[PDB]
Amino acid sequence: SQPSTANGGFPSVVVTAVTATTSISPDIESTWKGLLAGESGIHALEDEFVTKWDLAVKIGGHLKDPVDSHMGRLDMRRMSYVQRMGKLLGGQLWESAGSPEVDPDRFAVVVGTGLGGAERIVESYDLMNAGGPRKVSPLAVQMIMPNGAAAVIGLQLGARAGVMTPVSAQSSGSEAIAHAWRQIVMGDADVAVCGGVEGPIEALPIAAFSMMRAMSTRNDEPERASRPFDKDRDGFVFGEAGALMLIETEEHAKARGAKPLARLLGAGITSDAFHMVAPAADGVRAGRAMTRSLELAGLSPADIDHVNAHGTATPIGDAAEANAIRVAGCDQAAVYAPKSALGHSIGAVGALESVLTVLTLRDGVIPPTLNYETPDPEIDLDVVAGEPRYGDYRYAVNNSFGFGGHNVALAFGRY
Amino acid sequence: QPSTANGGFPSVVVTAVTATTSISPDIESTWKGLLAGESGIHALEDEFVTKWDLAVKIGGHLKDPVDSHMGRLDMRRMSYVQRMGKLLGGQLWESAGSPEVDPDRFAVVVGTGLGGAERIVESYDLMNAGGPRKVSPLAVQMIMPNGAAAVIGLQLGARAGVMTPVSAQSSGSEAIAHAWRQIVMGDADVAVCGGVEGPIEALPIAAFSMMRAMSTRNDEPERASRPFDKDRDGFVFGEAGALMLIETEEHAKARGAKPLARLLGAGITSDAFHMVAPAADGVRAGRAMTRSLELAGLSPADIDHVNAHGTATPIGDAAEANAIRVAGCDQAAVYAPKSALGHSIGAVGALESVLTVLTLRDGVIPPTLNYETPDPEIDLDVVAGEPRYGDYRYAVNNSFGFGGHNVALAFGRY
Ligand SMILES: CCCCCCCCCCCCCCCC(=O)O[C@H](COC(=O)CCCCCCCC[C@H](C)CCCCCCCC)COP(=O)(O)O
Ligand SMILES: CCCCCCCCCCCCCCCC(=O)O[C@H](COC(=O)CCCCCCCC[C@H](C)CCCCCCCC)COP(=O)(O)O
Ligand SMILES: C=C/C(C)=C/[C@@]1(C)SC(=O)C(CCC)=C1O
Ligand SMILES: C=C/C(C)=C/[C@@]1(C)SC(=O)C(CCC)=C1O
Ligand SMILES: [K+]
Ligand SMILES: [K+]
Repeated sequence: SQPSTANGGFPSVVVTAVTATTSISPDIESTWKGLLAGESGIHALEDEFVTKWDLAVKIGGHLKDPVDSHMGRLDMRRMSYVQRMGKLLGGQLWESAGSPEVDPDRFAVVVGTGLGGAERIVESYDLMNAGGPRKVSPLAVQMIMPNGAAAVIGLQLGARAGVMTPVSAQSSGSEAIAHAWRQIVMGDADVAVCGGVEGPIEALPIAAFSMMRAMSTRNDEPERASRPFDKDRDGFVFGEAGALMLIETEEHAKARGAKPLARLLGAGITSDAFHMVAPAADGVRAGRAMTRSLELAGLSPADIDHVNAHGTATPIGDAAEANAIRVAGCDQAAVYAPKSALGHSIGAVGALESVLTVLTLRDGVIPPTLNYETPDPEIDLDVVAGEPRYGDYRYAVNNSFGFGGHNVALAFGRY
Repeated sequence: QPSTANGGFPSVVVTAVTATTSISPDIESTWKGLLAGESGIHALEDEFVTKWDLAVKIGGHLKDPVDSHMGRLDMRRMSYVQRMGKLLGGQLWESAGSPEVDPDRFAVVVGTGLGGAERIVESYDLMNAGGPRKVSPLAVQMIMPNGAAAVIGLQLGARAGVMTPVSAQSSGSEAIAHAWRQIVMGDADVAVCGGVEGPIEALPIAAFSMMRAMSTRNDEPERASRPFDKDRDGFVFGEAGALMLIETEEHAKARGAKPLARLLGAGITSDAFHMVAPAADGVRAGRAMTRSLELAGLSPADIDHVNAHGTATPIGDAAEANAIRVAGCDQAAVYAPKSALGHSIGAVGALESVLTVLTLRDGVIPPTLNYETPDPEIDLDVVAGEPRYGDYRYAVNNSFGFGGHNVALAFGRY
């Protein structure tokens, strides 16, 4: 008999605080109310760079409340953007958790990102080409390295039981929460800050993904552009975000008087070995990530009330994920695709969506998937649409997938 | 509580290794060269050195450049770390006898410091010159830092997870740690793991040397890298990449693979001290070593050998000596391979894990080069002068990284 959360072979792990910054709001509770009210964070892009380059994509969700409005003079000169976002969210989360005094030697941080401080690579490159090697900042390395945001949070909050950065492109944010769960259940930590951060919409990221022919170009109706699972979808839309949650053993939470929002029960990680940038059509390995999360949780597929889909609104992505949900035996779950409203934040998105999964369990409600108007027969899923779907949801799986063939599924439960 | 010794974790063995280094593309020749006291560190002849008059004019390029093995298409459609990952993954698999494994039980975990960053700057220049439609359609998949691990997973058919842990100079060891976790948690029976890294270039040298941590002993390049020596003056770049194949002992026995060593346990901690200096007290670094022992089921008295991260910076080696004391491992024989091979950043912990395996397999530790004046603050048994033979049974490989990351791996003789 394998250990599971249900059989007590793993310790119970609970989510005790959440924080996120999104295109709708810097306040996760206001993001959540806005989603439930059918709001979209997607807008016409007004940036100069759009007109400068005449970009084919002219839509996206910038953060409602820009990170750098909270940054001091020295932060702007000593950290890359994902580090600044990490420091902002790290401090917000800790305050939301009641600023607890925890044992630093039992406290881990696991934060994913898609790339790291890449703007400082191009900065350094230009500085050196113009003025030679002594023009490169002595801080360049530490601003650039992709583990930089996780390290800044570890330093800020004092985590001494490991600081890790898993990178798996668009599944990085969920993968980080999986590895944090593992670190606790293996006995390496009792409490962990985890999730994901990502850079803002800029011209070069738009250019590179646009050349994969991946992106929606419904520029005339920005809030209608992102249409996961809909027959008429035409690709993904960027929406900025960063998100963190605090997880800890149930015993640890109870000893300090924390009130859990949900339980994090198990995590599955698999890979397709199919193609570098398309998911396997059959959804079999993706489905097996979901199944592995259920095995570690001790659940059956019939237990799962809700799936928070990766749902990017590409034609081949959504079709693969529908197959994966069928493989896992989860296709009678109520499905939400939050990128319909919040867009795609790449290395942060799995973390944001994990936070939304937690709030669905806490509050008994799934927001409507925006723009879901014409069901697609290849996609026979129960996609929540039109108005929120209320229920006493007991268990839910959050899915995230990434270029490279990475599949991550996280199983959460109502507390 | 489970340990390897108590049977609570399955037994995991190392069954193949590959590496490319500044001494040789052939790990067995690297090893022979190390034992004979060879250095891979040379004067750098690159035009970029004189173009920028770099303060640092030494390092070790790969003896056999990755791209001498690469087709025209790969040169345009993979980043350098992807090309290195493809070359090494193919070599490792052939060395392992090209086994037919269950893909759904096979994982890949490969760390790197940065990823396909030359494609970032190239995409930036191409767009600045010609607009957004000049950026390659393959740019994202070449740039993404999971790119090398993903290339190897697709090449070899791994469907039980492809992971890229990033922890700067400890990434290559951290990859092997997480591969070990993936197998003992039951998610895989076999894994390819290790680390790749880019080559020495002008901008990397400028960025590290502006931190003031690099040796500039340009007069005597083979003498420059002096871990634990009293006169050390900073680290030296030495290119590498390394992968190993690990699998359950049951899996290896079933296919007739002869183990090279056992991978017994892994410890990961962090300092929360400074972004680019290790904690002077060595406490959390020593606890990484202690955790690898706890998971192995070993005590510090059992350890014969420590393969030190040993970068040759003044404050780095002092902190590590403290760490080895905190862990109770300071009676062990110490080797600092960066003395001969220099520092390969994201790859280096993987390379040094392969060297730890070979020490255990062959009963010998190479001499730490350039170790001439003991430093009283260090007070370690640094193997030097000639290789040291012995019946080594248990060894710890240490790796640390910017951000305060500490990774220790506990290996045993098979
Ligand atoms: C939801 C969006 C997600 C996008 C994800 C992309 C991930 C990349 C990380 C984003 C980059 C951070 C930028 C933050 C600072 C900032 O904004 O810099 C502006 C001006 O522009 C720049 O410096 C642009 C510099 C670009 C840096 C290189 C980016 C390369 C992108 C690749 C070519 C394509 C994407 C690779 C993704 C790989 C991983 C995921 C699969 C300062 O403005 P000012 O204050 O000077 O007026
Ligand atoms: C042991 C060394 C370790 C170094 C580690 C540094 C990280 C390496 C990053 C990958 C480097 C890949 C380079 C391969 C391409 C190549 O070689 O192309 C040259 C031409 O130059 C270039 O393109 C240089 C391109 C610059 C790339 C950006 C590098 C940014 C470096 C950062 C500012 C500093 C390092 C940050 C490290 C953070 C992570 C670890 C803490 C031949 O051109 P040709 O023969 O075709 O004419
Ligand atoms: C191996 C490839 C995969 C999983 C591709 C996916 C489904 S992941 C992702 O977020 C998107 C939209 C583009 C950012 C894909 O096209
Ligand atoms: C937190 C900082 C740490 C651990 C710094 C170390 C000791 S790790 C490393 O390889 C080097 C040499 C620079 C490549 C350090 O200076
Ligand atoms: K999701
Ligand atoms: K080492």
